[PDB]
Amino acid sequence: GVFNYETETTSVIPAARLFKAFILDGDNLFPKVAPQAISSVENIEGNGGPGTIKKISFPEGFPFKYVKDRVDEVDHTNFKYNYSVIEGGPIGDTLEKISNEIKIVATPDGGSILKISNKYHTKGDHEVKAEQVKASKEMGETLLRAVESYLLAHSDAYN
Ligand SMILES: C[N+](C)(CCCS(=O)(=O)[O-])Cc1ccccc1
Repeated sequence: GVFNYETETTSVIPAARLFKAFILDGDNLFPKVAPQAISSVENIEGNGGPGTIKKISFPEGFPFKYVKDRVDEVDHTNFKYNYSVIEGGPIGDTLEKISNEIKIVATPDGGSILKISNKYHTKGDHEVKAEQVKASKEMGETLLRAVESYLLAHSDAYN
């Protein structure tokens, strides 16, 4: 079955710019700005739309070695990005896939809000733990903060 988790966070960066950097240039930025969270991102197949497979490797000493993520949808208008964890890490005989949905909304102050949905699909019913969910949210925040800091510091980047 499916376990559904939703979380929200804010950014000081406008939605369009953040979407261009944090979502659309993730393969490039994550290992550059957050090397202690993501060691590399390899494009396995595809040119960046639905079905594109990427292999995300974690640094030495992390709980997991790598995950394979697949792009599900990319909406450039409404800054929505759906992707699934499809192999590696938590995926195996207890968890088939994690489907994720990220939407970035502009706020009046010039910042943005990110709305994050994570659906865990389980082999029958292997209870997804609060600690797996925390770890996921934390890694996303670490990633978001490293990118945010790079965009604050490099005003020419992603205009
Ligand atoms: C995984 N991201 C979409 C970041 C998600 C963080 S969050 O859960 O705080 O929204 C980026 C990503 C990068 C490369 C490939 C596929 C996805």
